[PDB]
Amino acid sequence: MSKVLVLKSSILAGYSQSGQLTDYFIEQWREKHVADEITVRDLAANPVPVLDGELVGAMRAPLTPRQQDALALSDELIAELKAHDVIVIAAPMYNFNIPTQLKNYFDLIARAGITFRYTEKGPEGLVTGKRAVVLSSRGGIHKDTPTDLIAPYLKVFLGFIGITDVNFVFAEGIAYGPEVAAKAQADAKAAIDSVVAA
Amino acid sequence: MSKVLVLKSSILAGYSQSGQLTDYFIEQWREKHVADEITVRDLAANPVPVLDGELVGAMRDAPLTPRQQDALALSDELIAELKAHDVIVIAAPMYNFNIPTQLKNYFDLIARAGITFRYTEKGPEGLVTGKRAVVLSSRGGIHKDTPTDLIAPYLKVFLGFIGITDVNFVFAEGIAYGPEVAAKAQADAKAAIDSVVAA
Ligand SMILES: Cc1cc2nc3c(=O)[nH]c(=O)nc-3n(C[C@H](O)[C@H](O)[C@H](O)COP(=O)(O)O)c2cc1C
Ligand SMILES: Cc1cc2nc3c(=O)[nH]c(=O)nc-3n(C[C@H](O)[C@H](O)[C@H](O)COP(=O)(O)O)c2cc1C
Repeated sequence: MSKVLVLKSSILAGYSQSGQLTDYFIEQWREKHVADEITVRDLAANPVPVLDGELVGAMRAPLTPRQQDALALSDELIAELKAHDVIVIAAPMYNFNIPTQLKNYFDLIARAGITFRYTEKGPEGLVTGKRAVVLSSRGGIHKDTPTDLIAPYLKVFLGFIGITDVNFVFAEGIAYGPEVAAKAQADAKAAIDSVVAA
Repeated sequence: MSKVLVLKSSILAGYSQSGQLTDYFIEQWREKHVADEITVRDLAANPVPVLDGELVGAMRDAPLTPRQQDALALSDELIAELKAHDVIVIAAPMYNFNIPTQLKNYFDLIARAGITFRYTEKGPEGLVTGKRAVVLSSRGGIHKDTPTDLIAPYLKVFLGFIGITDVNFVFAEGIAYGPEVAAKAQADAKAAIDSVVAA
């Protein structure tokens, strides 16, 4: 049995394209693995705080309740990530970057000695053995163009903490009409079917 | 006479590497252009809110909630400020392979359809024109021109979209390798800054 962790980050709630893709992933995964446990963390519904001077200080004198709470949340998020086998991440493109909702999550899980460390061989990620799937929706078409810096960035960040097995699924041209959008979702769903079947 | 807008984003206050670079930039600009006015907005000291579902609604009628009203007023303020200056200095250190969230929130409030960019018969076009931008980016490690630096290309893409195509990049890398290496990195960065100021 595998445990699947789904991280939603869209700020569009019910109208989220990436959220619709994560729902499809969950639907298909539950159908294939009826015993698998799925945990969903909606980073928009339940926001993670912005990494500021006070919080970064906490992650490395007495701590204020705010700092204590943020540290506890960081621990929770990290423990949750390490406890699951399949990590599904919704990462749509907002102003050429990922949603701040997801960025805040990354800023709290990237911690020296906890999710990565340095050895005789150099930097080594500590979140091992995971299978990750990135579901990224975009209004325009950026894949394989100089304007898509989020896919490369996600690969680098995830790799740094140890998640190197990352499948990227894209749904682009969403803002170019119901036809283009519909075909984008269909090809993304086909991509998800492949991941689920793998 | 030119008006310089300096955007600070480090969360390290007085220990900020990028902050120290922006201070040098300011010091040098004041030396070479004694009549220019400098405006500084510290995005850590005076934080911009996170773009959430409610706030994005504020930027496009349906009545706005009190929070959306404030967010819209802030967006207008930030945009008016950006358009009112000639030289835009942006501190953009690398935090977990991305820029600081403090700066990202600022970007999310200044990117507005019909105000900082629009669509014409020529396609998308930025509305923040005639600007000279200078990015000051410090890193603990060394990433320039490698696959681990996605911030430089991202900044060029974002700024260009709103119209700022004239962008100079200044890097200070290897800060995490000790005081000796950091000093040389700071020294080279200051030399690059001198050239931008003298241009
Ligand atoms: C605040 C905001 C900023 C956006 N910025 C961009 C952008 O820079 N480029 C692009 O192609 N689409 C952009 N979009 C369009 C979205 O990427 C597209 O609608 C995506 O499918 C939305 O996914 P969502 O439901 O998952 O979060 C933006 C949408 C919002 C709400
Ligand atoms: C939360 C946080 C994340 C960081 N992430 C990275 C990173 O991914 N790569 C790197 O080379 N340095 C990284 N650094 C090191 C900084 O880039 C370096 O110390 C920089 O000079 C800090 O500038 P600051 O005072 O200007 O904002 C990080 C520092 C902090 C506080």
